[PDB]
Amino acid sequence: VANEETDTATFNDDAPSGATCRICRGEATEDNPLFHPCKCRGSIKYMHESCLLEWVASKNIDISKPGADVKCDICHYPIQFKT
Ligand SMILES: [Zn+2]
Ligand SMILES: [Zn+2]
Repeated sequence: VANEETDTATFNDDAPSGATCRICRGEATEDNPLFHPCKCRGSIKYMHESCLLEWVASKNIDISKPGADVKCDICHYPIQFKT
C-alpha cells in the first residue's frame, strides 16, 4: 500500500521503545530491525539495513571498495553497516 501521504512514526529525546527509521519512519522488524550507523543523534539516527544500503548508494560511493570514506553530512561520522 503506497497511495497515502502519511503513516505511523515515533519521535523522542532518549532510547525509544518503538524506534523508527530516518528515511521511511518504519519501526524495527524481525528480519530488518533498526540501528544507528552514525552520531546524527535524536530520532534521525536510526535506519533499516536496507534503507542504509540505499542511502550510501544515493551518496555516489562504492561501499564494496577500499578507496572510499563512506560517511554522513549532518554529523559527518563514518557510517557503519558491519561489526
Ligand atoms: Zn527505512
Ligand atoms: Zn551522521
